Amino acid sequence: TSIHQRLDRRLSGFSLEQPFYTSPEVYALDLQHIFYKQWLYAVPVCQLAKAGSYTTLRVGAYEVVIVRSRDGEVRAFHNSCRHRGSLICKARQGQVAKLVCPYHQWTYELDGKLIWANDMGPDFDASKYGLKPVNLRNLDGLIYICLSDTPPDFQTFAQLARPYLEVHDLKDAKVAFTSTIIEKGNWKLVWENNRECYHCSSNHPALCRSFPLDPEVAGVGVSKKLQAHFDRCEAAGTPAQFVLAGDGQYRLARMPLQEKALSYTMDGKAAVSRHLGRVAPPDAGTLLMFHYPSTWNHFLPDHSLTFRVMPISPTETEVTTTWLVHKDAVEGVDYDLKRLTEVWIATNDEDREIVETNQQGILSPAYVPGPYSPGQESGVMQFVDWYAASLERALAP
Amino acid sequence: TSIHQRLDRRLSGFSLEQPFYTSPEVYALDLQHIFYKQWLYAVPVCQLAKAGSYTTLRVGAYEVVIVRSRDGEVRAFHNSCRHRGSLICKARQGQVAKLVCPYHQWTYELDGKLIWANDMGPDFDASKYGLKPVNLRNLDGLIYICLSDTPPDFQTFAQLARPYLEVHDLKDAKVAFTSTIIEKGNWKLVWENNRECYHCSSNHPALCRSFPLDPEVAGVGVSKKLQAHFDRCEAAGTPAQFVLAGDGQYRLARMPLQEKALSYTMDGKAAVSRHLGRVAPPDAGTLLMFHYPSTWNHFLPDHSLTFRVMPISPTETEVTTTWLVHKDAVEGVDYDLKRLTEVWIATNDEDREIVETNQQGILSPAYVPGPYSPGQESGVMQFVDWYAASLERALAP
Amino acid sequence: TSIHQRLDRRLSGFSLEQPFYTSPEVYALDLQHIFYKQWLYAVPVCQLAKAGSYTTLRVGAYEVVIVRSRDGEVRAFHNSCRHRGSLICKARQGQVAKLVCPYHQWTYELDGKLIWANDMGPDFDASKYGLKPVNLRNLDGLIYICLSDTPPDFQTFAQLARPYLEVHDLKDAKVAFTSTIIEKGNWKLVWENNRECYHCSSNHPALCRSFPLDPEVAGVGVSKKLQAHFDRCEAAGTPAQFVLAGDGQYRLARMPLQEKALSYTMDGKAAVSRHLGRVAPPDAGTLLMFHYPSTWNHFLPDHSLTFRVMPISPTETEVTTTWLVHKDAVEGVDYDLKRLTEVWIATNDEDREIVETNQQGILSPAYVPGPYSPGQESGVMQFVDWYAASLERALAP
Ligand code: PRO
Ligand code: PRO
Ligand code: PRO
Ligand code: FES
Ligand code: FES
Ligand code: FES
Ligand SMILES: [Fe+3]
Ligand SMILES: [Fe+3]
Ligand SMILES: [Fe+3]
Repeated sequence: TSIHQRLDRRLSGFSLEQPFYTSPEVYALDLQHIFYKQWLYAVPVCQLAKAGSYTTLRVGAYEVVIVRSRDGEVRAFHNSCRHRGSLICKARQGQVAKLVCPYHQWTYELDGKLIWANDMGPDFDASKYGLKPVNLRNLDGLIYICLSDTPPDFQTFAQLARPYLEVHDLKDAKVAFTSTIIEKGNWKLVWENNRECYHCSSNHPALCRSFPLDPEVAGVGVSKKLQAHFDRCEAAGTPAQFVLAGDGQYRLARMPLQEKALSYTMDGKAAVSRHLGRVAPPDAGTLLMFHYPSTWNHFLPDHSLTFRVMPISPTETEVTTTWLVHKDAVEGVDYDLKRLTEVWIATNDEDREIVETNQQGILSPAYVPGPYSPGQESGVMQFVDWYAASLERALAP
Repeated sequence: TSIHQRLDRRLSGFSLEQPFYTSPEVYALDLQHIFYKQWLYAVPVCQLAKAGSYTTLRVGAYEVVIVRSRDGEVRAFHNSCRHRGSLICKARQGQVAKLVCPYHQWTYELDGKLIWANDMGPDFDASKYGLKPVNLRNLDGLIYICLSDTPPDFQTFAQLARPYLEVHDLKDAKVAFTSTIIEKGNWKLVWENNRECYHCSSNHPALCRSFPLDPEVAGVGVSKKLQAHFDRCEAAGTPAQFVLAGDGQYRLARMPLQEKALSYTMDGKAAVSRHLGRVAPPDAGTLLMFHYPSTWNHFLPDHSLTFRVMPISPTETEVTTTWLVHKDAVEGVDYDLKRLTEVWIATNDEDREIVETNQQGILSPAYVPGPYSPGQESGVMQFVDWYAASLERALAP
Repeated sequence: TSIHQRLDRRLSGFSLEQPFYTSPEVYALDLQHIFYKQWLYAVPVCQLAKAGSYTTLRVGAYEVVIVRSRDGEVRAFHNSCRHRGSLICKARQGQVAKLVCPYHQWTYELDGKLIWANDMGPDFDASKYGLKPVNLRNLDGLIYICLSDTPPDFQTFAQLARPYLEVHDLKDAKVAFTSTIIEKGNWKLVWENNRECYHCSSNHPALCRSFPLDPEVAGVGVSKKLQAHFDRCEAAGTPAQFVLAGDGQYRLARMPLQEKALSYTMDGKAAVSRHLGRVAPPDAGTLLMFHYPSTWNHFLPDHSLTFRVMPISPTETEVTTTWLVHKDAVEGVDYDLKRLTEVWIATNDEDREIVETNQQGILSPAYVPGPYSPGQESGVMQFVDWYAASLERALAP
């Protein structure tokens, strides 16, 4: 049975046939046609504070390095020396004056240009051997990248998102904490787990203290209560109302939290007393933003969290959660690290366990697609449709 | 060279060509056509003492859960939720009132029926989404399962075995100890090592204290001495005589132990003073039972041992040894754990080492089939014939 | 794209296209057509001091055992029992009277002949089941082996090398220390790193104390200074001048060390005060010898080092460094272990890091061949040409 036959018979209301989650062949397609073609969230721009600042990340097999150039611009490059291929930047992050390959010291300017290569002979044209660039966008303090030489349109999304994101002043953030975990499940299982709160009341004690179980929230017809919340927000100049991509790729919405909760904390109060951004009112709740296939996000009035999904192998996915707070917020004074992070560290561990347990069942040959819940899992259906549709376009001659 | 060509030129008196032991392609065939089609030993029924008792096990990629239902029946099921596939029972064993998937709490009755699924909408037919059953037989206190929807005939074997097994009262046993090890050799190498005692006098000091080296014993024309033993047994009402399957799949025989030995112990005396079953005479020796591809077994007058062979990968096999004793036998009083187990724990470690060393040599491209010993390894020849024959039937259009 | 197309478009002055370094398909070809067909360095003969001495090693999947026979001859054999395939010698090295398989004790004489096999029946012809021999050459105290039944010509190389090697009296050495490491890079990346000192001044602080950075040295038109050194050597009866194989497979040359340095030590003085061999003058420098695909070597006046390259997987290579000193040299008296070894232990660690970092960049799909330095990396070009040419001959119908 071919991939085309599997996609042809796929019905929208059901989880995917086994190979989509477990086969190396579908993983190769997901990499080639999804992760290698769409725009991807990489890191907050505040990680590249000073010029010479760099951060590295792997995308599938690609080795990418992101650096802040001399001119103040942020640029991305393939982290592979044009000489014999070596990684140039081995550390996760750092600062340098120049990009100097540790092998033979071919030296690049922070804009990728090869400015010195020892003893290469008279016929060497350095202009042909600068670092290969990687398409990059700055989404209001959040760095996105695209590995395709023919990137899809980012602008529609950026323009739609700017109003919602700019009120968080992400450019003025610092990273208060980063958590990187590996979940032993296909990247799609990670997203499907993320696009429903069908599993929340049983699996997320801490999260449920502040994050609503309403399917309307964590999922994908605006109710009265919700529109009322949108209104308080927007009356205060804080964009809030539902926005969904034409093609399902992204969604933004500022949702209310559980009664009285202001933030993702055990007591429900703000985690940080010096807010990141100018969100109003204090109880504006959480701006949810997703953008397939790479990222979901929770921007709160006091602090923000980005999540980055990166594929490791058919049955492994790296999830990186970044807590953003105001750059002048002081740990121990303006916030407490444990108190800031504990809820989502626990929620993440609980999701990992769940995803991995899901994956283990799926690996049984007895596993067959099952029906998603119309009322609790329409967001899951929504993601799978976007996924299949994307896969089909890419596979079309 | 195809599998059909390899099987076509195979001569019975020789070990198999390399790929049978080391290739992923033969492993896939062994799983599909052997482990997924034949009956397999799973666990003693005494592990499912109370209703709501369950135990889980993996067979190849299949995730199986075995549970004792409300009606006192023992049933097996695919351990994959009909919603989105998750394992329902994560622990190795436990008790529950209901099968409740930890993901979204789809809840099943202990007979597999879906009795509650949250918010699935009016068009949801729970009768279509009960757990998938797994064929199950109870062989006189030993649970066997078959992953095929068209199971082979178990009854011929069961009827032949009942007389030999029933005198052990396995229904009244408890598990005194379980040992699970992984041997780094193809599952067939584990069986070939098991079907001869050609290697015993050099590799098994402890075992050799009580278990005879006679090829007639551990192997596959009844001598005088042996028939005499069969006779003492059967004169005492204890079935003993050789039984071999028409097609070689199974064999039963109650063999004498080394002079004076009554059990698998360092001193040769009984391990347990409260016997499991009603075997007579005291020196009835050991009932050997094998059933390809899953199990060999030693039932003694005082206690019994089952062994379960499960494939992990082309070059890994899980062997699970279960010591059964009478349910009222008291550890520290009626038997001593170390004394009960030490012989076969050591024998198992020694076999693991041997199998792994065998496998390592076999992985050399220089390895070619070699001649089995007619007198010491006819049981090995017997197993390989059953194996090849099984493979050929399954491959026949 | 086929291997033939990749080889067809390959230009000599560039590093290889990705799959040569990372694909399982090229790894299978390298094993089949290179490592399994060419002569390979195994161990110094002094490791087989006494009769019954043996040493074992893996070559790709092949399991080889090398033993010193009763007649004083050194022979090699496939380390797989002719019965059911088991390794016969499990230890890395040892002594035995006979080769006795630990499984069923089939017993071989040290020349491979099967002299005893228990109970194999009247139709058993032991003459058909002796250990399979492995072609073996003794290169003046260095044991080489060839896994092909139709070995290439070793004699041209041996005759060319004898004059250079014999003055080191390798037959009179002992192993003072062995270091085995795994580098996470393709075996070709290990060689390319070895065939240039383009990376030396930045990566090898210790080595650079005594080993010259002149490309003429570590690389592949004899300058005045160098010929002068050749002359001092050969005037003293010590062969020194450049020898390169017709087909690029091997090279020998006795190069001068850094000003005043006599050996690979932190202080530059001799490591051992009792010299191995009769090299003269004291500052004769280092005899470099390479032989693709298995070995590079540094023979100094006081002691010698062999390096053995063996493939582990597409992206892993085992490098084994052996320090040879005179058999009567006494540790703690005639040399200090740390002082003898520290330079090349560090150099090796530094190379491992470099190779692994090279490999990591290469695994990016963005990696493309790049230009080798004509003046610093002609030795690299030389190795890659030998490699491609070898691969092409072997692939020719
Ligand atoms: O339970 C969680 O953690 C995520 C939040 C959005 C939907 N599910
Ligand atoms: O040696 C052993 O442990 C097994 C027992 C039956 C044949 N070989
Ligand atoms: O740097 C090193 O260690 C090796 C020596 C020969 C060429 N490169
Ligand atoms: S690989 Fe970067 S300088 Fe050689
Ligand atoms: S997977 Fe079992 S309830 Fe959703
Ligand atoms: S495998 Fe060597 S004696 Fe049986
Ligand atoms: Fe969750
Ligand atoms: Fe055994
Ligand atoms: Fe080096």
